[PDB]
Amino acid sequence: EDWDLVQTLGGEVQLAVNRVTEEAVAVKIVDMKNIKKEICINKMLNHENVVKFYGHRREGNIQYLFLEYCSGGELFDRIEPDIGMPEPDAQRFFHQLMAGVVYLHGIGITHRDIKPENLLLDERDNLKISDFGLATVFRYNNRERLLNKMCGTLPYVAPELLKRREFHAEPVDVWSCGIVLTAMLAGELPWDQPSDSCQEYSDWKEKKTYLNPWKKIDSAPLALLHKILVENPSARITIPDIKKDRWYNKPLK
Ligand SMILES: CCCC[C@H](Sc1nc2ccccc2c(=O)n1-c1cccc(Cl)c1)C(=O)N1CCC[C@]2(CCCNC2)C1
Repeated sequence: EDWDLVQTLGGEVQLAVNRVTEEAVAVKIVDMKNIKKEICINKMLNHENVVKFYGHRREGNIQYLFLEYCSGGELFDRIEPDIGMPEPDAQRFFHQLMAGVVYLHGIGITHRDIKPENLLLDERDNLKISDFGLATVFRYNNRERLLNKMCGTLPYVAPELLKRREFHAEPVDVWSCGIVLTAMLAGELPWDQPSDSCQEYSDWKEKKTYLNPWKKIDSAPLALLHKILVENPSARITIPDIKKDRWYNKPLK
């Protein structure tokens, strides 16, 4: 037995390999010099579309998180700039993304930073939601708490987060999944940020779909995107309804 730190995956994250079994695991080194909540949240998780948590180890000042190694890399690296990826592949990743998000929201957890860098792939190209450093509990004892903290990455963040003092957690993760779908299908992010001062975002609200990235997207998935990227979070489509959408259920090969 004994693990070797073979290389840098991305503190930092190193790839550890068992000297006997040759089994691998990602080790996240968190120089505490987030983390507490991240370990806590990780302990509650167990789902095939969420990066597995093996355990942790303080060992002084460097906190060590032991996480599932995803040999396929980041979804981010499967997206060709300006092109996207084949629709069938994007749909399968999107189905898997919704499976992971339904699970998280089911146990009252919001990820808050969904984007392709945080969606990793295993050996069989199964999507795994990664990094719970920004995650939080939005439901406890069956009572929902509204969020107010600015968390996320601008291009993927929901507009309410920039405009409202308080907002529901779930539609924010739905929105970020819609920007991920756009990136998969167009190899392009639609706007720097979702604010009226951003020309691209204003054009979308005025339905100028003849512009990029929308023009590269087929009408069926674009119809789903019209339901997800709705400014008013109360009017935005919910996950159960996304799962009933026409494109979501279209057979593709
Ligand atoms: C068409 C080729 C350009 C594609 C780039 S892709 C991109 N832009 C980013 C811009 C800001 C932050 C992160 C990214 C990023 O991760 N990607 C990125 C790169 C590769 C893969 C992935 Cl998933 C993301 C893009 O969408 N924009 C940069 C150029 C101008 C924008 C303005 C908004 C309207 N679309 C074009 C945004």
